[PDB]
Amino acid sequence: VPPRSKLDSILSSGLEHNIDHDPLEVWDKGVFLNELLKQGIALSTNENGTLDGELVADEGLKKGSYKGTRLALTEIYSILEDAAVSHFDKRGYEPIFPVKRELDLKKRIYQWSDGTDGYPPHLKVDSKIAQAVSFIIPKDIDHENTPYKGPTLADVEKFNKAQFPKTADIMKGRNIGEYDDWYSDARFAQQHFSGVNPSTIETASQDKIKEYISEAQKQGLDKVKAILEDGKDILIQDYSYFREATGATNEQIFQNTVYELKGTTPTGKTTSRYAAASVVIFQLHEDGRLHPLAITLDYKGSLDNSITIFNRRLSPDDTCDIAEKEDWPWRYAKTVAQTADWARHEVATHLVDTHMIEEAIIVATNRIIPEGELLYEILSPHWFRTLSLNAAARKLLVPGVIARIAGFGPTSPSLDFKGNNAFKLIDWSYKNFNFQDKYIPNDLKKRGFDIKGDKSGKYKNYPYANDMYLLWGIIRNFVKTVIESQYTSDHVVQKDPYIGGWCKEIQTNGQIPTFPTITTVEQLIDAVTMCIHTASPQHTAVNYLQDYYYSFVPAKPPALCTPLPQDLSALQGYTEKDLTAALPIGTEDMKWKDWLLAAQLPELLSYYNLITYAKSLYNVNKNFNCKTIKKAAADFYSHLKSAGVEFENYSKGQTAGTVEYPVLQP
Amino acid sequence: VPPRSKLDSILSSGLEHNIDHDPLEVWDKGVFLNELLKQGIALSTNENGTLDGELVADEGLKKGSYKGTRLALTEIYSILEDAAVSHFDKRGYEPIFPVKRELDLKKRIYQWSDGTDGYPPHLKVDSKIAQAVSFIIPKDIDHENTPYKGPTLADVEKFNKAQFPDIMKGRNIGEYDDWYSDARFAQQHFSGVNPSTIETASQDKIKEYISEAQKQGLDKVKAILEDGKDILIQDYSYFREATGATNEQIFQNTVYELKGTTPTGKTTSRYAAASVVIFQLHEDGRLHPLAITLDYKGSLDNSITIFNRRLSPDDTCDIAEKEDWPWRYAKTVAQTADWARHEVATHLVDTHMIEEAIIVATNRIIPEGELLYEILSPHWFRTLSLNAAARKLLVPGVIARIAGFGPTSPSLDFKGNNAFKLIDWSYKNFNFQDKYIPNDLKKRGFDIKGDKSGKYKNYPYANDMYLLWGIIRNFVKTVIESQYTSDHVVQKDPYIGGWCKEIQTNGQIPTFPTITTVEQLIDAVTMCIHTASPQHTAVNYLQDYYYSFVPAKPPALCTPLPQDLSALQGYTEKDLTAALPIGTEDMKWKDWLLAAQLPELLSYYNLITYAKSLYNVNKNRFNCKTIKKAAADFYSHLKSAGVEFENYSKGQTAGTVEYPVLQP
Ligand SMILES: [Fe+2]
Ligand SMILES: [Fe+2]
Repeated sequence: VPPRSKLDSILSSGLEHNIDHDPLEVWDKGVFLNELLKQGIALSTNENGTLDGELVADEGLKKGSYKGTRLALTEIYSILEDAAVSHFDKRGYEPIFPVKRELDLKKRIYQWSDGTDGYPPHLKVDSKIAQAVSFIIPKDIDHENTPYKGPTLADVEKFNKAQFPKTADIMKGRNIGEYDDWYSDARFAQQHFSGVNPSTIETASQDKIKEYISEAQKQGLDKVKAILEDGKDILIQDYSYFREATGATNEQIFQNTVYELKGTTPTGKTTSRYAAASVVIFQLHEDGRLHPLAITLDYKGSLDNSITIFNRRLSPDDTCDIAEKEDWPWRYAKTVAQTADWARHEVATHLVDTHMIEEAIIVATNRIIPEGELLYEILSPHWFRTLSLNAAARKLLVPGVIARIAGFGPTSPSLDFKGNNAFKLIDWSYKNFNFQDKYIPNDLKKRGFDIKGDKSGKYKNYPYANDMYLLWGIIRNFVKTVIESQYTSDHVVQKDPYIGGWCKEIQTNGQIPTFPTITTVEQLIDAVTMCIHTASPQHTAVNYLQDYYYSFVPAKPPALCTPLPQDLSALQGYTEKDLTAALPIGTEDMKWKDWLLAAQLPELLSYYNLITYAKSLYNVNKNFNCKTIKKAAADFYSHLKSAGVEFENYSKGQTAGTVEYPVLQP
Repeated sequence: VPPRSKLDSILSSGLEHNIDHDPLEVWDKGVFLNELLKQGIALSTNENGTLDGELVADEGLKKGSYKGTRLALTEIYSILEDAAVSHFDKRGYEPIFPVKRELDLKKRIYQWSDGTDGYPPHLKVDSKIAQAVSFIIPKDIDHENTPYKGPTLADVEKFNKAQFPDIMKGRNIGEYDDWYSDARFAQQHFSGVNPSTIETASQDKIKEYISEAQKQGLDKVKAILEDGKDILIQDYSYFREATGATNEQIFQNTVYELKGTTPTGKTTSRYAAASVVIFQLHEDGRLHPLAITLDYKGSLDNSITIFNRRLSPDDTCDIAEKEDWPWRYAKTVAQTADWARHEVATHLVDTHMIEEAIIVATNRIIPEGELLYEILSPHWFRTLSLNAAARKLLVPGVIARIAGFGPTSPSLDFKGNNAFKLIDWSYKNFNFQDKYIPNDLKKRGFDIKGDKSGKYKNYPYANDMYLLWGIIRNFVKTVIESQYTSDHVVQKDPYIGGWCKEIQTNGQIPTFPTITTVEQLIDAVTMCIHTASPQHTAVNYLQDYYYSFVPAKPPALCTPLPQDLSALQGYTEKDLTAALPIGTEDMKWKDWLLAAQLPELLSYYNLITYAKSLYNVNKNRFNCKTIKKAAADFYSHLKSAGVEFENYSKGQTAGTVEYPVLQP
């Protein structure tokens, strides 16, 4: 059977393989650049070939697929980050090829933004893009075989499960929908210990516990009152600050009216979205199961002014005639407290507390500390291509996406970047960051977690805490060794020319007054440790599981699609139809779009580990004191790997069925 | 045991894990940017902060490790390609974010180089770097537990095998104990990195060899050649003509060692030959070598020629293949020949540089909208920026270095350097139409269409490409017709005439067709894809496997050719090992590093994904639906052909190494 035939019998015959059975996983960048040109999603230019400032196409795309558009955003956003990298190379903000530059020059390159943009103090950069990403998202899409179709929970649950691959990176493949009881008190609350935002829960202030005891009396629950009065390890996740941050009064309601645009000027058609300044009360039991006791939907100064609901179950083992799955008021209350934990996570805990706090310290360090010095050499490796990425996020993620799907507004789009709430929240979260308080060891004390001395194993279900305590120590231990090699006494630090003006540059221009004025060896070691902790394990801790928790929207949605129930009465009268009405499920209210973005957001952000750092730092110092450095590395390398085992134990050590925390694994 | 203890019991206790047991596989880019700065391998700048044109450090690195330096080159070269990409973005040669630009503008951006650089016609770009890569390569390295230490074949063979853990990717030809064997040497001309240049032997040569065979006194070999049943040839004799060297000269490269800039006076010498090989393809399909002319100087009267003791795959001799040191040497020489021809002509010119020209022509001539531009430009993603980093480094910094052409390394005069003269010659004697697969196979003398004898069973490149070429042409056919239904349309098409012209003139590819027919367009467009993907892949995918075990395919000799035939036959293992880059002396450690490094540099994007992608954009409300079909058939045709490829891999005679190269 010669090649002559072999070719013909393949051309002649009907297709043996159906292209539709094989789903498109990643783009031919060349094909996709043709399509962005074909569709006029490109920069327009004059005769002389200089930029207009407008795009080629006047209007966006008409029809598309969820599947297809999800991919098209992933890609356009990658291309945008490539652009950002190539730019910061040209502007020399982050040069690709190395270049020696004297401090005196780097002050003229690394210059602060002025707040014009509506963001905190970040590197200056020498809306128009946000247009292009809208143009990618069609007017309307084919709703058949999408993950939001429903129109009921069971329907989207069935779809969600179907998308998982056949027989930590395996975890990556799926989401929380894998668990049938994702909605459960147990799994809802464990998200506050081992989720994407496990660092903001704290012990409940007497002042609040009083408020709730007082509210519990009024609703008539002697059981709940007794528990709170006893007050055995009552915890809190308090989003009440949202109002204070946005400057909204107790009589206002968080809302975002989404104006639909035909190219530039709106159609007059609008969608509305609602977020609440929720509050949650938990109890941590002797066995270590964290359990929710109360949710204030939206907190407006007091619980007299607020809609508050208490759990029917007062214990992990407590049983009620109504099953968790059918308790629609509670399930709603929990869905609200997830829209709260979405904003706090995505805005404060990720974007500010790791990315923007960082960018400031980087600018300070680049302006103040010369490329030679020890500090610069142990820090700058952890800041590889951070500035260029942070930019693509300023010019897109917040305005184009976080501002869109979130229930803050007051309007989408908003020309006024100031006066927009999201930005006011970014601004507030930035100012009320506390550099020294988010040193792990302090963090755990302030919030009320005896991780040091507890042998009771009530913290068995809090692996973030147990992992970070351990890991923080190992990083501090590495930092300690290295810093001493030059800073043997508090004098050396005090006479060091750069450290004084460095601590200053940050506290002033960086607007991080909580950053220490370092004099001691201890103070330097902590600050340097924090910077790495922030640049790696923390970013990782609050970014690695982002898809898993957020991609199944009904488990953690970004904002509500129905105004809050007007009072408690209403709330208790809620049914499945009320809960589904609040979610972005079905065709109406342009809910298809929110689902796409809300689920897309992780993939945008999920786009460089410690072991490789150590290995690399060792393999250069094999030739301050470079040998002491080398040791630091080869111990650090070991300490991590040995701690890596201890991490996987805390993951197993959680009570029956409690999902893994595999996040800080080498 | 609380976390308090768990931390203590890790700090307190002796380290459970020794960092030295875990070798460094990949760099923290941040650490490595600090080290390149620390070591002054960086661009220097004045008070005013503009570039000098010199680097910070005056001198290079003192000591390093083969392992460590191999990695440090891999990385610095990656950083260099990133730089090139970011630059072509700034200069808008290849913009990262899309931008509509009118043809009239693209003529002002996409402009031809002038030959100053010593290279053929390529995009203009708005030594200094080659300095930085030298600075990475130390003065001398620790020779202990390196793959060149030896000091004998068995020694480096034992090391080579030890390093083995996409599975194929893990290892190299050393996996086979009889890598040196007639069988495996010759199969490299059918299923190696250069399987497209072997051809049927001209009567004029077969006469020459019959004549030489008579003189040496081998009635056996004479009878075989006179009978002349499927005699093939791999003829490198053109090297002299290309470099313009006379039959009285010897190819040599005197490598001057530098202390930063000005040389130390210390030199190494390297020698290449314009070899010729004669094979016979047997009924069963085993290709078998019969003769090697070490270096061909006008005739075999002037040249050292050697005939194989074995006149057949099954033929046996009292001396084993493994101990036949003259033959093994002769074969090692004919590999230095196939190294130059491969790395220079078959890869760098025939795929990368021919391409760059057509890209420039297409960008200058055809507007971004047009059908041609849309089906072509996807196959040229980030090609121009990469091609640049190669001009500014691979040739001068590496190919020119390890190759035995010179005449000097480094050479200020880019012209007058032989490598460049060979690039130049290979470029001019390319034939766009003749390297259409179907023609290629006919000219060279391969009835792949009609042969049912299965003598071509051991030539999977041929059988795979014939099949694949057809499937690509079939896809191209469908798409082109959707706009070009008749030869008229093509003839009146404004751009095609001036496009074919732009190439034949400015691109210096006169062999590129003046297209009038539908057939002519379809072939040209097919060739461009064939060249941009399966061909580049065919002659680049196995580069590590064949080249990384240097004694199997070394880039140049480290001993002058034996003076005459007498000498050659008097060769022993010690002569063969003397020619290779093994041991400490003659700075042979360095050649091994680069020669083995070269693949990994070029190793830095398949058809299925193309099809899938082209389908998933043309699924919406020329004709886009006909396009979409073309895609969803092409998608299938590939996958179905993908099976047929793996059959030809199995279909090779016992033990003949796989050809897995065109696998989706
Ligand atoms: Fe991030
Ligand atoms: Fe290549």
